Amino acid sequence: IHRSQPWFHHKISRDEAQRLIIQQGLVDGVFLVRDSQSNPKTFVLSMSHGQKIKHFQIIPVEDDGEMFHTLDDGHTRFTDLIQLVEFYQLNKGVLPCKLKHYCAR
Amino acid sequence: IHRSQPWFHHKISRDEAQRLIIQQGLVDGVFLVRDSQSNPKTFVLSMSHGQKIKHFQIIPVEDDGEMFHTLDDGHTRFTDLIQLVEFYQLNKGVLPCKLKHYCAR
Repeated sequence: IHRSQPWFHHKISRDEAQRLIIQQGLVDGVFLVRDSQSNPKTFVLSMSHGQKIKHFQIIPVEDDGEMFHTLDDGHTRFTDLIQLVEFYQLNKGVLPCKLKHYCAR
Repeated sequence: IHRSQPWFHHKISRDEAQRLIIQQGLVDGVFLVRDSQSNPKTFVLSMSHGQKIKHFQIIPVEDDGEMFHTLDDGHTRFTDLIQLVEFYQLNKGVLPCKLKHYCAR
């Protein structure tokens, strides 16, 4: 379902993701989400902050027969990537800063 | 937009909200959201926990020309009530427990 979102970049490499973020001038909050390069399939949040690029693995966690997505070891859970992104666009949580400007697909 | 959600009860009184929650057997997590009885219009989250009913005011807060909704003095912000509810259904935050079972409209 997240495949339709403008901030999701279907399977680009880490280097490619970094190139894009870097070419935005390393402004805090620039970001994008992409598919994991490793298997099983999880997801990765790539963003810039403090003139550096940070990657956060988005993993699936279970609880009472249900699976959720998280990037802070389950302390903050989400049903899908859309809910997770829109949450982090307004609240930084464990992130160095909020998700302010997504890279264009 | 939240007006369509099954957990939102358009303008019922506090007593009515408590009657409904109480008649569910005071199970932790039972809840509902309703319009504020006071003006200006804000919103109220009514839920049961520990055999008691708790009401949390959902207020609007501003930041950089934008308005958000919150129930913890802006520490956790949301664009609308739907995002706020779906977040609290999975994460308790400052609430005594998660929003588990909404009362039927």
